Order: sequence, then structure tokens, then C-alpha cells
Amino acid sequence: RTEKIICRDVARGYENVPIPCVNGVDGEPCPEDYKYISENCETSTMNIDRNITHLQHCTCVDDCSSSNCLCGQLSIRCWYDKDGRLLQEFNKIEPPLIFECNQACSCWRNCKNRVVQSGIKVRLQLYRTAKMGWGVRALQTIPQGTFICEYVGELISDAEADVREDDSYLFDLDNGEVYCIDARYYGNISRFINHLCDPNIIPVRVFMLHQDLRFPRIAFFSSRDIRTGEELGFDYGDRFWDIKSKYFTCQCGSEKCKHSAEAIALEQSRLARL
Amino acid sequence: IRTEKIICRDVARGYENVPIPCVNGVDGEPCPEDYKYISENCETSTMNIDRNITHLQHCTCVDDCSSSNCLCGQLSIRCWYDKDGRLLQEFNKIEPPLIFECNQACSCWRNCKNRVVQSGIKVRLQLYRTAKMGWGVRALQTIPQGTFICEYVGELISDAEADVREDDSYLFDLDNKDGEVYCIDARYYGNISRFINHLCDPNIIPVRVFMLHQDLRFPRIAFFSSRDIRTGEELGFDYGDRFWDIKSKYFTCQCGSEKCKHSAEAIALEQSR
Ligand SMILES: CSCC[C@H](NC(=O)c1[nH]c2c(c1C)C(=O)CC(C)(C)C2)c1nc2ccccc2[nH]1
Ligand SMILES: CSCC[C@H](NC(=O)c1[nH]c2c(c1C)C(=O)CC(C)(C)C2)c1nc2ccccc2[nH]1
Ligand SMILES: Nc1ncnc2c1ncn2[C@@H]1O[C@H](C[C@@H](N)CC[C@H](N)C(=O)O)[C@@H](O)[C@H]1O
Ligand SMILES: Nc1ncnc2c1ncn2[C@@H]1O[C@H](C[C@@H](N)CC[C@H](N)C(=O)O)[C@@H](O)[C@H]1O
Ligand SMILES: [Zn+2]
Ligand SMILES: [Zn+2]
Ligand SMILES: [Zn+2]
Ligand SMILES: [Zn+2]
Ligand SMILES: [Zn+2]
Ligand SMILES: [Zn+2]
Ligand SMILES: [Zn+2]
Ligand SMILES: [Zn+2]
Repeated sequence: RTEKIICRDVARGYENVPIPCVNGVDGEPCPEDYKYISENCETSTMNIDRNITHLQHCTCVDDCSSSNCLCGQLSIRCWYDKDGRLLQEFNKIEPPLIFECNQACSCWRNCKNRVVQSGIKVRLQLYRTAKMGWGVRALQTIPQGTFICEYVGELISDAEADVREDDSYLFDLDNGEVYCIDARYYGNISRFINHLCDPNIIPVRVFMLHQDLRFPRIAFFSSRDIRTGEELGFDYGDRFWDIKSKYFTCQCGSEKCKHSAEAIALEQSRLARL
Repeated sequence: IRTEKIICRDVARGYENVPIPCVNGVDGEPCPEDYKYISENCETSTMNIDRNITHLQHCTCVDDCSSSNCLCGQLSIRCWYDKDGRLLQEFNKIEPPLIFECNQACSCWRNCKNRVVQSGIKVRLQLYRTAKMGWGVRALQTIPQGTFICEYVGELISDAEADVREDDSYLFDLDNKDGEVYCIDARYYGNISRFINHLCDPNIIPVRVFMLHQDLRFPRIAFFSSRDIRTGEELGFDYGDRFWDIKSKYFTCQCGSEKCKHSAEAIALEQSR
């Protein structure tokens, strides 16, 4: 069976690079039960605080590579190296909040502290997986620490998220009040990233053109070097699987998969033994 | 004989598609720094702009949005941009229609033909010291008629806030003829447009455009050329009679045009007529 290019760019030219879609597994057509958007949207009054005088900002006259950058210091330090990749010592377990530079800062738009706001740079592909529906894979090698893409969708309250029936594309920001990003109806390429028990990207909370603490933006960075063709995936979290295990089990195929039918049934047998 | 100095390589700090350098060959005035350059409109208090994506009217075009089926063209009467992104010659410059560009809700691609203003500055401009009008903005290249030049960018304020403020030299009144009245004040926050002087023979016109939102209280102001512009020509629009009817006591128009309606000589002769 051939692997056919079925869409040149699922983002319709809104990203820095195209994101083609292929399917070499089955007859499923290019997904169109959603609206691709490249930045977060709202479907009710969110009215994000964009008061330019409320922004914390830096006075750097260099490229913000020094430790004196105020925006770096809000982030604990700037975690981006000269190439725009997270430092090796970046805490991948509990990532800090990143405050990138913004339109109030005295620095230039190409300073060293603007990775996420500059958007997608790697070549990604929407593709049909063997067992997990659509997935996202890399069309190039990707060094550890590289920005991949943002988790984009519909900004909704936690109260609205409880009312909704489908939470397969719901990212909980886990804040004031808790807000969420629902990519079910509006979303970007990130809505297609599957859960992996052996993940190779991590989500990081980031602030850029606003600092409304209700709405961090989710940025995915590679947690290791990634090879061309590798599926990208992050750990959806135990909380997701404690809910979804009742309906479906993990198909990541990892030798250490934690949420497979086999892993679940082995645990039940262990608990019944004891 | 003073010579011209380059005093800033880019007053926009890399926020526009192209640099906008600043030169001075007239006096000792340094690069202006009594304001904050911003490439897009800002807020300093809540304007509650309607950004609900479901309120966007939008088109269902698969083509490049050149057909008369494009609802966005239809909301704009028609799409007024030719294949190269320029306003059609029959565009009404006296009474421009509202332009509705395509948006994130449209089914079309980001490169369709109805996205000129949202794609930003493409012409090369230069901030420079003029002889009698302070800072001005001139072209570094031929600019054919109908070309988008730049947006009038600044701080969104209410009608009430505008009346309180003292300096109205950088205040663009959106001239909302229906409901709530708002202004763009580029005094404290603004882009290259804050430096565009008045000309009685103007070569650019302001057009009210909607792009990522369709809150009719907050049109965005887009400058398009009204004639071919040669390299070195100063850019300028018509501030309107209401401006010079106020400012003429303190200064008069220094555009030097034969058509000048606001020079000292024009004022005197008109009253004699
Ligand atoms: C399709 S999005 C991936 C799955 C989705 N993960 C999340 O929300 C979620 N939030 C956060 C993380 C994750 C993985 C973090 O790593 C750290 C954080 C960014 C501070 C907050 C999730 N978890 C759920 C549970 C119950 C019901 C629905 C759920 N959806
Ligand atoms: C530095 S901005 C240039 C001057 C500024 N022009 C404007 O506001 C203004 N509005 C409109 C235009 C202009 C030039 C138009 O051509 C068409 C329109 C967009 C429908 C409405 C102006 N002159 C004023 C005098 C007194 C009080 C406030 C003023 N604001
Ligand atoms: N590790 C996994 N094992 C089995 N199914 C998965 C796994 N990860 C994601 N999925 C499926 O994908 C959904 C989550 C989506 N955000 C991912 C895109 C999805 N694969 C699609 O084709 O639209 C889940 O509800 C599952 O249906
Ligand atoms: N046609 C003109 N003749 C004389 N002065 C002008 C003219 N047009 C604009 N100005 C001056 O410039 C102000 C308008 C500004 N938005 C333009 C930039 C200003 N020239 C500056 O140097 O910052 C007016 O209040 C005047 O001080
Ligand atoms: Zn800095
Ligand atoms: Zn900064
Ligand atoms: Zn910076
Ligand atoms: Zn697994
Ligand atoms: Zn259209
Ligand atoms: Zn449209
Ligand atoms: Zn279009
Ligand atoms: Zn004049």
C-alpha cells in the first residue's frame, strides 16, 4: 500500500512552514472535523489582559543574552541557548514558567529570549499511525531542547470544560481560576500529537505578548534528540489515563508502556495476588 | 554645509518586515525617543474588543478569494485589491468603503488575495529630518499608486480619554459615525505613521480595515498610496480641515505646494475672497 500525500499543508499557510498530511495505513481521509487555527481563540468573553503598562519587561540594550535581563530573571534565568534551545540543565520534570521578551521591552524583536513567539521551525508531518489514529512525526532530525510547536486551541473555563462531552483534545492549564485549551473544534497541529509512555517532547508554560496569568501558552520542546521519521509524543499524565483506561488502553507499544491492556491486567493480577 | 547622518538603523527594532532607518541632515536633533515604538495597536486600559471567533463573518472560498462569491469581498462591497495587492483605480478615495480582509475563520489560505494590510509593511521608508516640519517619512523607492504603505498604530483610547489629554498632535480620530467613539493616540505608543506629516497635495489616504476581529468600534487605519510616488518624495496625508482650523494660530502649513490650502498666504487670501 502506497503512502500518499493527501494535503500539502493542513495549516493552510498560517505556520512558518507547511505541515503536509500523508496516510500509508488505511483509507481515512484528511481530517476535517475541526478548524485549524495557528493561535488560540475564544468563543466567549475571555478578554485577555493586554495592558501594555502591566507587562514586566527588560531594559537590555544587547540581545538579552546576559543574566541581567529582567525577563530572564522572571524565568529564573533565560533557559534558551544561543541557538534557541533549552539548556541541558533545564528541569524537564517540573519546567519553570518562561517569560519571553515582549513589546514593552527595550530589546529588538530578534533578541535571544523570543523562541516560542517566533513559531514553528522544524518540518513536521501529520500521518496515519498503525494503532493510534492520526499522529505527528518529524521530517528531520531535531536536537534536544528544540521548540516544536504550541498547543493551540479554544480558551475555555474549567466550568465549561466540565460541561463538554469530548475531552480527547482538552489541555488543562492547571493555574487564580483554572482555564483550559480545548482543541476539539479549533486547534493546530498539536491536537494530533499522541500520548507516548516513552515521550520525546515536554510541555512548558510560556508568556509572550501578555502576562495574564489565567492564560499561559503551552510550548512543546524536544526532551531528547529526535530522529527523522520518529513520532512525536508527550506524557498525557496519569490523570488522563485513570479516566480513559475505562474506554481504551494505550497503544504506544513501548516496552515500558504503563497504560496498555497488558500492563493494566498485570497490575490487577498483582493486586489480586496480594 | 551639514551632511546627513544615519542615527538609527531601524526605529522599529526589527518588529516590521523591513527596517525603517532614521537620518538627519538638517539639524542636531537626535533620533526621537520620547515615545515607545510598537508595531501593532496597544491598550492601556480595557477596550473589551470583541474577539469571539464565532462572531467573525468569513468566506468559504477554496480559490485565492478572487471570485465574487467571497463573502469577505462582499462585506467590502467587492475585494478592491488587484493581483498585486493594490487598490483598484476606481476605489473611492473621498469616501472609502470599509474593507473586510480574510481572517482566521475563513476557509481560504493565509496567502489569498484579501490579506494585504495584515501582511504588514513591504515598501522601504525612511524617517528623516525635514526643513520646516520636524520629522517626516519619505519613500526609498518608487511606490506605484494603490500600494499599502503602513498602518496608523498607537494607543486605543476612548473619546472621553482623548478630550482629557493635552497633546493631540498624534491623535487619529476613527470618526465613528454610529456608536461608541474611540481614537488612536500615537503620542506615547506608536509606529512609523506618527511621523507622517500633513500635505495639501497628499500622496496617501487612510482606509478603515478589519482583519482579525470585526468589532466595528475599532477599525484599523491603513494608508495606501493615492498616486505613484518617486524615490525621495515625502509621504503625507490630509489631516483634514478640522485640524488646521485649530492649529493655524500656532503654526501654519509648510508643505510648500501650489495647491496649499493652509499656508499663511492661503489663509489671508481666502478671507479676502
Ligand atoms: C490532549 S492534551 C494531553 C492530556 C491532558 N494533559 C493535560 O491537561 C496537562 N496539563 C498539564 C500538563 C499536562 C500533560 C503538564 O505536563 C504540566 C502542566 C502544563 C502544568 C499542566 C489531559 N489531562 C487530563 C486529565 C483528565 C481529563 C482530561 C485530560 N486531558
Ligand atoms: C496626526 S493624525 C492626522 C489628524 C487627525 N485626523 C483624523 O483624525 C482623521 N479621521 C478621519 C480621517 C482623518 C485624517 C479621514 O481622512 C477619514 C476617516 C478615517 C473616516 C476619518 C486629527 N485631526 C484632528 C483635529 C482635531 C481633533 C482631532 C483630530 N485628529
Ligand atoms: N498512546 C495512545 N494509545 C491509544 N490511543 C491514543 C494514544 N494517544 C492518543 N490516542 C488517541 O488519540 C486521542 C488524543 C488526540 N489528542 C490525538 C490525536 C488522535 N490520534 C487523532 O487521530 O485525532 C485519544 O483520545 C486517543 O483516541
Ligand atoms: N503640513 C505641516 N506643516 C507644518 N507642520 C506640520 C505639518 N504637518 C505636521 N506638522 C507638525 O507635525 C505634527 C504632526 C505629527 N504627527 C507629525 C510628526 C512631527 N512632524 C514630528 O516631527 O514629530 C504637527 O502637530 C506639527 O507640529
Ligand atoms: Zn532583556
Ligand atoms: Zn525582555
Ligand atoms: Zn529581549
Ligand atoms: Zn503506552
Ligand atoms: Zn474568500
Ligand atoms: Zn474570507
Ligand atoms: Zn481569503
Ligand atoms: Zn499645505
